[PDB]
Amino acid sequence: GVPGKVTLQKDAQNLIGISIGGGAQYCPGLYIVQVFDNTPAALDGTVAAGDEITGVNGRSIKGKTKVEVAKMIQEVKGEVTIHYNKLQADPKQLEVLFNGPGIESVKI
Repeated sequence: GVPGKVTLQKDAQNLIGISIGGGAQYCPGLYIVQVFDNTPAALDGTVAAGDEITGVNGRSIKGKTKVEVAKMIQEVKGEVTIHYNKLQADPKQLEVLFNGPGIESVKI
């Protein structure tokens, strides 16, 4: 329904296993587009496609572009904690609308 935190460790390839993004038009927010099955985020299973990424390691990401945020996460050595809003909307539709087209995302 609402926000939370989830701290995940990066795998051997420096990856949590999510693709953070959003569409082209102006949007105040970044969104988990896709979770990859063989990855720490998937094994943890707290987060889902649809959820909003609101912060990284106790630091809000509001204003930052998809790449800046990916950089921040790519740069954290070891464990990374991800601040999110688990959205209310039926999560299939949150995943369906985020399927495309013209959804730009960065994989981390």
